[PDB]
Amino acid sequence: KKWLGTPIEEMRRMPRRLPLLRPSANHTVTIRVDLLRAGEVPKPFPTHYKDLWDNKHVKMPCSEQNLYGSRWELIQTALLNKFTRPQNLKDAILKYNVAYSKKWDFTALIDFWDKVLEEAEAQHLYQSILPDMVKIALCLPNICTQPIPLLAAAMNHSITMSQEQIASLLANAFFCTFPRRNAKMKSEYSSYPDINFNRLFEGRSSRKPEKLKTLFCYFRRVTAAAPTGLVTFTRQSLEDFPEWERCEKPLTRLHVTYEGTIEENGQGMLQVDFANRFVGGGVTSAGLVQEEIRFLINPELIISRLFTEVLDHNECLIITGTEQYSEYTGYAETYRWSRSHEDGSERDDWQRRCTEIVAIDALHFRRYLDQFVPEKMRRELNKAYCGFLRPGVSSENLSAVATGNWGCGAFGGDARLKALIQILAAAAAERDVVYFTFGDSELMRDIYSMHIFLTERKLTVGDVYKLLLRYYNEECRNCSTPGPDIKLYPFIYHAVE
Ligand SMILES: Cn1c(=S)c2c(ncn2CCNC(=O)NS(C)(=O)=O)n(C)c1=O
Repeated sequence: KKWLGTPIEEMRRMPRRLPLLRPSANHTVTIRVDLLRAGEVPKPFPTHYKDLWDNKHVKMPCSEQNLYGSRWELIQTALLNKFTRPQNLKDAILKYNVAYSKKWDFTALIDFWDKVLEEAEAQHLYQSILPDMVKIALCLPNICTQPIPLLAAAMNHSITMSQEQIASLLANAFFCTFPRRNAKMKSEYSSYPDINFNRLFEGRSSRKPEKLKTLFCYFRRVTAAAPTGLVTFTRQSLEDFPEWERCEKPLTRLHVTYEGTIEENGQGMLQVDFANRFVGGGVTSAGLVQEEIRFLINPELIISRLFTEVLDHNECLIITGTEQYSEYTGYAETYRWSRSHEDGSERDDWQRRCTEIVAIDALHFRRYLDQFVPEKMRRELNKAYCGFLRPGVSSENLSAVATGNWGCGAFGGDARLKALIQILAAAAAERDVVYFTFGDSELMRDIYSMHIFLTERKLTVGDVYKLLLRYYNEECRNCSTPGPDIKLYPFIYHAVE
């Protein structure tokens, strides 16, 4: 069978009652809520640009305090020039980035324009797409009129902004205009991800043309017709975590399948981003696995890098309303942009697409057995729990979690352990689980078998967590070999039976 467990049709999904959208101490809203109307471009609030240049807000490229002379005036002069050759664009970007003229490589940008694109596609790029991108970038002070707070470590805070505002900001990131975000050995913003796109232009990987095609598809779409909706970014930091060994909650339902993807088959569900602690990972440099792919096909995710500080162990980032602009095939070395995608998601009463994504970063384990250490299992349980918990929401109102082999592959996670950890965390948060094994049918069967075994025997979250502690002590703590003598799921079956 291609899937096992509860039919996916029985899982809860959004949208199938939001309070009034309003700014407050914990919610920054950058549009006029009284004028928010379906199918209409939102109006920025306030009407006139207001600047904050300090350690708690984004340092805007258009700030009168962005100096070198006015850097914004220099950016305008540099970018309001005809581009007919890729060198023209490199020279323009470097005019206001002189210190990086010998450090930043533009080989991928030159190769994309001169060596990947046919003549007609290159002419379209420099006659239409790039000039339109410049104009929306330079419109920033009329679009993004309200200071954007940094979502700093330990802040529980939300930002709601328009897709149009995000497009203006991302066009600035493409042209590398955000100040104080470039130095390798920086103090300010050292705990924040890269935002400027300069590393997208470097090197000769065959992945870069696919990344550029995916992003130019977005830029062509949102400069041609302004998107009309909103996106919310919420940093969530929890302090009260379950006492996992004493948790009496039962397991929830499971649908597990080796076909499908989180973003296509988990529509309306809480979609997990297998995130780097610097959210978005290598999206605008070299990475191209699950997180980077999602950030490329839903580029509004990328702007989280402008204002989201690196995630601590008890935090996540929740993004609601991003739109899918591209379809793709493959991943990593086989990733290819396929075509433009028309997103058919409904919008909620805040005009946000009904798409909710949570970024939770797994640990990277240099040694396979490290992840069975109780502190490390508890860390991952609490990270998933923070990503799944919605304080103040009834369980009947929570969609299923759509996830998969979180932290596996490069970070060395054990898929069978990580699956059970997510099942326990979802159970504690009172959510069902939809698990995509991405081609691995044996893993599907194994996860299903363990899940049904535990539920039919009515084991609680705590019952299972104590079995994980026993596995560590019996098979991992005093193991001198890189691998344990008995695997986790066999151990659990034997211990219970
Ligand atoms: C879209 N999509 C992808 S592409 C994927 C996936 N499961 C594996 N992949 C391939 C990328 N491989 C990694 O991402 N390994 S990892 C944990 O990120 O470090 N699912 C569930 C998915 O929906």
